[PDB]
Amino acid sequence: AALTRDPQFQKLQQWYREHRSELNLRRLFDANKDRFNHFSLTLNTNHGHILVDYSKNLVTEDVMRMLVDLAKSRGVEAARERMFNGEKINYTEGRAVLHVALRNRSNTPILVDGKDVMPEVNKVLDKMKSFCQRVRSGDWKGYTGKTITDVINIGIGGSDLGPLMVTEALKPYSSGGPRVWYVSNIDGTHIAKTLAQLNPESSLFIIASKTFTTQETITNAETAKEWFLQAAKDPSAVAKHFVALSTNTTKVKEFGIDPQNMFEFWDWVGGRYSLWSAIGLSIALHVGFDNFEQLLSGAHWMDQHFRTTPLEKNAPVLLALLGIWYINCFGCETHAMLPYDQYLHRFAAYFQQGDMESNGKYITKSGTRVDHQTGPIVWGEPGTNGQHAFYQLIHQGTKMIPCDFLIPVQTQHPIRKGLHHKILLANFLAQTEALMRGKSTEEARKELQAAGKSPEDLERLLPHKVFEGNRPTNSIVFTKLTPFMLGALVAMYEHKIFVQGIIWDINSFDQWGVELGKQLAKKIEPELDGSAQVTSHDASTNGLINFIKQQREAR
Amino acid sequence: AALTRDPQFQKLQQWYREHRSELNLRRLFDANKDRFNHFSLTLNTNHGHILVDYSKNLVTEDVMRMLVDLAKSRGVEAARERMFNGEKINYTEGRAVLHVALRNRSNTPILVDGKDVMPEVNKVLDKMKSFCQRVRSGDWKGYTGKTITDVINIGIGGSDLGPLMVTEALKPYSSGGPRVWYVSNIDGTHIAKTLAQLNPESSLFIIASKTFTTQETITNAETAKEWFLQAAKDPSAVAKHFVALSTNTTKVKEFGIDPQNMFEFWDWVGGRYSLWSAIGLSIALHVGFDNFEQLLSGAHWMDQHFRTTPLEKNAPVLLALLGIWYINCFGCETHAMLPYDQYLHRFAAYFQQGDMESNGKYITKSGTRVDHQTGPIVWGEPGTNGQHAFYQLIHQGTKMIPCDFLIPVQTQHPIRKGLHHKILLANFLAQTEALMRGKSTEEARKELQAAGKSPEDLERLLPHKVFEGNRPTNSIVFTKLTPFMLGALVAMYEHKIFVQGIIWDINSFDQWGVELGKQLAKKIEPELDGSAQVTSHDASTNGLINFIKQQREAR
Ligand SMILES: O=C(O)[C@@H](O)[C@H](O)[C@H](O)COP(=O)(O)O
Ligand SMILES: O=C(O)[C@@H](O)[C@H](O)[C@H](O)COP(=O)(O)O
Repeated sequence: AALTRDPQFQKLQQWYREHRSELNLRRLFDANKDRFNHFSLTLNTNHGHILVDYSKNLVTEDVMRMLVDLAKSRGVEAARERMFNGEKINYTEGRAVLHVALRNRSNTPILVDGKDVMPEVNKVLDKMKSFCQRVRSGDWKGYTGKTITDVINIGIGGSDLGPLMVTEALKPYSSGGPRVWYVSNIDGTHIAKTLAQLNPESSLFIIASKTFTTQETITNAETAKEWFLQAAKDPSAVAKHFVALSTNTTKVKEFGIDPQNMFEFWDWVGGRYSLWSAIGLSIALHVGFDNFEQLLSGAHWMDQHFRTTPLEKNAPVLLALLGIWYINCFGCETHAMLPYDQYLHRFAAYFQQGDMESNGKYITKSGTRVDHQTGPIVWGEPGTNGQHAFYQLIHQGTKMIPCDFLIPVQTQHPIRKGLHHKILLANFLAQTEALMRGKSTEEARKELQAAGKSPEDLERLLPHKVFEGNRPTNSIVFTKLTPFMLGALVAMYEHKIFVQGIIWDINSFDQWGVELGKQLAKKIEPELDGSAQVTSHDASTNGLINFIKQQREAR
Repeated sequence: AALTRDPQFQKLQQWYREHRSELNLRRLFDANKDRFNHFSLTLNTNHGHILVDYSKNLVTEDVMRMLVDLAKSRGVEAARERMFNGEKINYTEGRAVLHVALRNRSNTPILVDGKDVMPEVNKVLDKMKSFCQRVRSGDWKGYTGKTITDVINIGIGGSDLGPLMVTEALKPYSSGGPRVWYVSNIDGTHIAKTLAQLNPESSLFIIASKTFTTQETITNAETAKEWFLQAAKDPSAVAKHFVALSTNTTKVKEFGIDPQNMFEFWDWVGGRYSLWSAIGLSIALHVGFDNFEQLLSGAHWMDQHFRTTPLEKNAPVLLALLGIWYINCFGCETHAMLPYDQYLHRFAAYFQQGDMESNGKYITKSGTRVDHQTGPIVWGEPGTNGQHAFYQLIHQGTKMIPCDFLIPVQTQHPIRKGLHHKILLANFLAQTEALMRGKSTEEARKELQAAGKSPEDLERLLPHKVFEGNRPTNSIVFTKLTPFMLGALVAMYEHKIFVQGIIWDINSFDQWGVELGKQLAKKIEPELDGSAQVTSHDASTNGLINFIKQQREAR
């Protein structure tokens, strides 16, 4: 693997072996008063500031330096330029990677196979703009002359999670917009529980599918259609309640949706990167089109930052580099994303797919197997809730778990003269502080004594109340969570993923494990039909199938 | 640490060192046709069967044997009996651990400090039964003579997640019940967005708090109260819309809720184990009291199974033991819980708190530090969604990730003559199959050729389409997800956690990291007030506070 062969990587690894023991946050902070100044970055977007404070990390000036040196040596700069220029850097599918073109508000020409993709990106935006206005204003009428009150996205994965995370996070901006629902799972529960609350006369279904062949989506889609036709009984009415977000025109047509109702996208738009395309129609419908444009601008701003900023102060790069430090040196398997914002309750889950699906790889550009770790397991829940649950382990377990703590300075709901937000912020600041400094035997002993504990009550209890601390975290604090800022934060991590991907020399933009999952279920499916016992697999798959069948009958 | 000193543990570890290389699922399956029979367990509860198939694990008869031997040597049996007898096994708080008494339908006497806790457990159930009937039937009227249509749980953590997970999962059983909302986070968004959709005339608030001092809950609670009094303007009306689930009577009274409106619980009920107590009132109100009783019976059944079944075929024990194998031998940091059921969309998250908060420890009963791993990082999302996102990493990453795949044989919504559920099941069966057998170079080469790929297209692509497989999983398939079965599945994992806890010699039932988080925010809080720069912390906490303040002003 390229990484391990890297001189800078080896230099980085030997230092780790030599100094890990000298990396103590308490000591690093008291020995350098400019530690926050030197290990923090500030982005003024003109639509809010973002503070990327990575000072509570197990790093010194020499590591960062080495980390940066490793970024150059691995060719992060040129690889980045390849993506922005539309070269086919998704070498296994032979595709370009241009989610950055979807939000290219500047409209500088971006070529794919010699042809500027921009005129078509904008043609689809206009189209989404025009449709959104009509639907939101009431001009667009359902089959009985009623306005749309409900918009239902049917799609799974990249055609689901993004639009879901964003509408959820931008909820406050949905005044005057129809309600949005996300049906993704093939589990009948998802479609049925949603349909039960809908009136066909005012519901609009959106079939979000790049290939338009994904089993789950097309099955949900057919069920939605049949439920709709049972009411409308007129196939011409479908053009009034069904639209498609796909790249496959023939498929859309064959399904029964009229080409005019197709909002198209391109093969260079990876699903886990598709919210900026037509796939984000649900968002535009919910919060309005201007807000959609604001979302893409924020990402556009972040793109410009990723693209022209020197590595030493490049937000996505530094975050990627700290992750490498913890992954390839400290050995941490996971990476937590803890947004202290109830509107971002799906943020971590969105990047669980974005990160893990992007960088959960073991094959390099040269086809050789990595002999190092790659993408981490990303998870998290919003603060403060997590403080009452899994933080126990982050504080007192046997795993190191790098954490990203995120939060808006301004809340959408400054109720009680800002009481709730102050408490939220205070909890936000103190966990990274505490995770950092912990609480020693003596500190715990002192307080126990003060509490009037007896020499023997104190002695048994004490060690259990001891915190070792030294647990690294990032604090990302932004002005306010508006459509613009949201777009920038998401695009920040997208690029974090990309830097780490290059450094590992893997393909961040294919997903053969997902591609395979989309073919795996074919044998089993028809074998579940009938009552015969199955015997054509391993004993486990056969044993499970036979239990399923035995249990089909029980009442 | 006790674990490492254990002869059976050492015997287990030496074998691992000697044979890990001989552990290949494909080979283990073709070399032993009774592999599913021997490495699977079946529980007939009389209200459904549960198949715990652990055959796709990296284990042989000799390991399990050793694993079981390790359970005996570590005294799992007697420690279990201690818990069921009500001894104070939460040695650091000096508390008993009797979540099993909350669902002790048998009513055999269970003593805490010599006194049977049962008469009081039942007194509170009756009380919840009586209240639920009144509220659900319409007999209980709001301050203007209207019936309750909305029940709002205010509580965080153990006083939140359980009731949330269960009502969500038992949604189909809520016919004739009021809607339920869960406000947990201090984030003003949570309370405000909920209150905006409520009419005070027909909303009932439940303040779920063991201590009744938790900052977030009491603040939400006060905000709820003020919003209610602004409408009702009569303090006597509070007795008609506010109830408490607490152990602290004085506090409840001091808050303004009338003692008759208190549903009490006890110190031996750990929050992450409290859904079976009064804390589950929301559930009983939503799905009805009989269903609540059904939930507790299922757990009661699982308790009996945990308690009287020989270790070799004890569900919780075996699951705990497989986890130890992967944690203390293979070194896996995480453990995934993948319910293929949209109703269980919070199941994994519930056990993220139950597991991690329980076993994220490093101090043993003797006060010495563990020199081995303990609780893992638990995460997951429902299937099939995950197959399109993070499975990419489980399939092709550089981490081993033990997975629990769960699913009902019978869905609550057999729409389309069972089409969706068959597809769901087929996807459920094939991922564990595929995770297991993977796809070799030759298999990928063969298919690529068949696809007419050119010698050079094939050659570059191939290695990327190669799956190494050998990724272990458990399949837990049950008859149908009813209140009863749900109760049994939850209680199964509760006991899994407990076995692993004993084996590690840690206290699964305290949570000083959470206890500490509940005190940490006091300095910061008043320092956020005002405009002065803060300088009384480390440079990071000061730098963040000062950015927060600078950004308070921006528009
Ligand atoms: O990220 C991916 O590639 C997958 O999650 C796909 O987005 C998902 O399978 C949806 O596929 P499609 O949009 O082609 O229906
Ligand atoms: O698990 C825990 O102990 C915590 O999550 C508590 O349940 C949480 O802090 C709620 O505390 P209380 O119920 O005392 O308000």
